[PDB]
Amino acid sequence: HMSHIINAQEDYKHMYLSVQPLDIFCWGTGSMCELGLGPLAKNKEVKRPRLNPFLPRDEAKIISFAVGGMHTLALDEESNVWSWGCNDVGALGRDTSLNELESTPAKIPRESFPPLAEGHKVVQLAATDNMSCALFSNGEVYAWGTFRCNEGILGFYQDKIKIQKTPWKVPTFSKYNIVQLAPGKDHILFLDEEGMVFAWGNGQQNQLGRKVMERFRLKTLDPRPFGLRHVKYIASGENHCFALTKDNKLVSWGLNQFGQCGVSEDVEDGALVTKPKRLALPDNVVIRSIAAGEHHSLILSQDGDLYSCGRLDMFEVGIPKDNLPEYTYKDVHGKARAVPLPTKLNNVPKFKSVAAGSHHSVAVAQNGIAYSWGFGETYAVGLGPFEDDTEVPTRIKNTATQDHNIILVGCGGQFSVSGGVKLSDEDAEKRADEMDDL
Repeated sequence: HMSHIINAQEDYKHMYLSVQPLDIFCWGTGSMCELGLGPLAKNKEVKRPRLNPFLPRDEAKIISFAVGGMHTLALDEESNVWSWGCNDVGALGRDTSLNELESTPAKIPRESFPPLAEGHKVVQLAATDNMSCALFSNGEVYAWGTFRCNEGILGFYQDKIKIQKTPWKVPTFSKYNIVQLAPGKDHILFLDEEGMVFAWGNGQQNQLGRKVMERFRLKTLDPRPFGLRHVKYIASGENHCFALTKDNKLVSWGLNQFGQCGVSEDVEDGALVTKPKRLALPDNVVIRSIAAGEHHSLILSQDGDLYSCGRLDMFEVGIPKDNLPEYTYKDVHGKARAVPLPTKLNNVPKFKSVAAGSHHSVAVAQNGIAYSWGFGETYAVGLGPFEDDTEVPTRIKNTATQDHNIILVGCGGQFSVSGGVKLSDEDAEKRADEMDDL
């Protein structure tokens, strides 16, 4: 086909799939098996990017991954789905009955995904805190795990499934193919070919784009639109969300108590953005991608400039004190808590991709060097044996990755994951020489 189609799955592949198989690196805190570096106690806290030996580039051949709150999914060349992390509510989609099976990356049985036998492939993975999703090249969505809420388990699908332990076909909810996923903490967004957005999961923070009264929370626990149309790109923080329209207008909704939605100078406790609201951005800026955590958001332009907004308590926004703008929110005690409008970061390289976990972030410079900042106590920034928060984007330099071209990054609650390829000796020396001279 129809004339309503504005999106194709191909439009997103550069963001998600690497052409080359990747060395996978993991770091931060893995007390709940998040690091996927196996069962040993020494390997549940890792302060610098560590090459993951369970995902060797020449055999596992990982080409994509999606990092959730407490678990990760990865995709290989033959479209097998690998998982590791916390399986307490089925998120790994495989039998795991640190726990060795949970802390060791392994494949979900191929039979668990019927489209694979038909020659279809996964084009995107998505992981929330407690749920997992795979989008297939034929528009089908497989999902597993559950959604939690403030007080416990909400459920998985309507009042029919509480916890889904194996991949499960989500009943069709559009006349168009699904083209993109955006996972939050306990909700997930879907985008279809015509630009309609659907939301599924917990809704206590208005993340579903509609108010849901208590007694309808299970009756309506399935992907549903909410009047948001003409969208070409979706992204999600934990409890807030972003949509970019065909006409280059960026809107946000959901949790906004730190101004993470970037819509207003006014910062107020318990604030929720109910109807999607436009972010003001200079006319110059074309949006490439967005990453968001619990209380901050990161907006990357096509030119490589990064705009941040939201919380400042753990340096989430990565703006140094002596450059905080005049619209910085200060509380009654005079402490700067938030930067509620998107604010361009200065004195940084141009970035090509960005990822955000709960209170930390990792961005990749055009030259393939990763930069991190934010909350430091769990070492998710991978900057070594220092607990203090990192104020501005800071180069990750360690033996394991110093000569790698970093291609993909992702972040969870207390940890981060990257994928890269070794530079040739020639290219590695050239980049090293370039970086040393500045």
